[PDB]
Amino acid sequence: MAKPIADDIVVRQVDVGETEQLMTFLLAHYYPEEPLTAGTHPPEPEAADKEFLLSNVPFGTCFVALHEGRIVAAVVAGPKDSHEPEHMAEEARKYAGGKWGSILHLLSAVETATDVCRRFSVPSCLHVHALGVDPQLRGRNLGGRLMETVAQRGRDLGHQLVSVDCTSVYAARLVQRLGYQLINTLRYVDHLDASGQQVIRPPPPHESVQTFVLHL
Ligand SMILES: CC(C)(COP(=O)(O)OP(=O)(O)OC[C@H]1O[C@@H](n2cnc3c(N)ncnc32)[C@H](O)[C@@H]1OP(=O)(O)O)[C@@H](O)C(=O)NCCC(=O)NCCS
Repeated sequence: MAKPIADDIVVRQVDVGETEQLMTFLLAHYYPEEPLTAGTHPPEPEAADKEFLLSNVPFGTCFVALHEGRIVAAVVAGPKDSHEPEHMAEEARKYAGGKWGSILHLLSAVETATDVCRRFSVPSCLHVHALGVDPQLRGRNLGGRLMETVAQRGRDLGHQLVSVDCTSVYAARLVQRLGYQLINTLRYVDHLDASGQQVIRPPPPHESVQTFVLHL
């Protein structure tokens, strides 16, 4: 139920009843800086974006770090299988024209390219959809501890693989030191929509989305 990872930080599982405080934290410290969100307009995520993240909570695969009764970091993960490339591609279509559509446009291209259940001959993968740390607590292994917690949850659940799309260079550096394997790089300047326009325009130093996997 509770994993002390410092003297004052506790890692807890998110319950289906406590999602508002998780979304408040994400809206403050995940979405404004996450490169796909920051690289598309308007700045704030669409309802369908926020609702998709929260739809992972029933899986028991979402975790927060608590300091003095408050969320200071969070990770949102959920399962996927070999249907995910077809599903994401049709979801990207459904929302084409808006912000969530643009985000899905990129993420679907990456999912199709990586296709990790077919790639590594595994029946399923635990995919990390969001990772955020309060800026005042960054550099203190909170991202790492949350990722390790997802990996252990993945092990209990029988998953043989964890995947994550590091849209941020800081997340790429984190999972590199956790020993993840880089399997795909897509530079944002290389990803166009059908009209030939760059879909995602995030601030430097975020130049690419780098997808990593960890074998469990
Ligand atoms: C990605 C993220 C969770 C990593 O934070 P973290 O786990 O605390 O990062 P690390 O422990 O690996 O810190 C390594 C160094 O990089 C810095 N660092 C981490 N994130 C940073 C960020 N957005 N911006 C600038 N520096 C950052 C740390 O302060 C630390 O530097 P220091 O040792 O001199 O103090 C965090 O950057 C974040 O929440 N970003 C906003 C949301 C986002 O982009 N999520 C993408 C998920 S793919």
